[PDB]
Amino acid sequence: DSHKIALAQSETEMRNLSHSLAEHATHTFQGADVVLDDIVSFMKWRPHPSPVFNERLRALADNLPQLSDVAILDADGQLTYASVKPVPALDNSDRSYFRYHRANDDHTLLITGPIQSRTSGVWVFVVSRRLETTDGKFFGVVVATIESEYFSTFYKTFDLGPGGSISLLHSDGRLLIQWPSLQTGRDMANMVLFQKALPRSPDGYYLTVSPFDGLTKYLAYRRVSRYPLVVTVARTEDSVLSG
Repeated sequence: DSHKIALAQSETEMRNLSHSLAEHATHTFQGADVVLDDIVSFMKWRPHPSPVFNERLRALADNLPQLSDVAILDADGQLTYASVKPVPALDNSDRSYFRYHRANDDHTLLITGPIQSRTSGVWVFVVSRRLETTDGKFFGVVVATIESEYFSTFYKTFDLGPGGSISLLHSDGRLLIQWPSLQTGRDMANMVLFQKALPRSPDGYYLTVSPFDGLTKYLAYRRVSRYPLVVTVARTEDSVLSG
């Protein structure tokens, strides 16, 4: 079959494409990790900068295309600095990421979402790091909002036919972004991807039904190296229809 050779190369392109998408995720989060880390350090020996720092944060944010904004919370969960202004110095100690860093001494970029951003009102995912004093006791929290448009914009650069689709998901089924629908936040754990494929392995290729448009397509997926994320690429196969 001609149709067989062509399906095999298509599977090959999909499997590579998933590999590229996974790295892009890795590199993008890494980028962000590095920046939050500059901040862990500043805070460490500057543990009370002046209102100038808000400008520094605003500069920093406008320079990371993947982070919409950045903020600091002190050791009581109170927002002390931000790239936004005015600066909403509210109490956010209820927030899970805050609770998590206060309880655990570790350096993981934490990914949390979806939540309704206390700086912009938009439903977003967010990334965060524990602040520490030179003694390394808890000192609060840098959090930054993941700019989801950064991913969808990259995702649309790919020629996938009508029906083409890319998603970025959390290892646990939470959807961070999906192209072209633009959905985000929803819980996709019932997908086959999470019920059977990921438990069996960490990619990667099979036939399935899109939950976004109901179409049948081949899907390739791959765990994102170094963060609990998964990427998926899908395309309708092609036929006829109708009747």
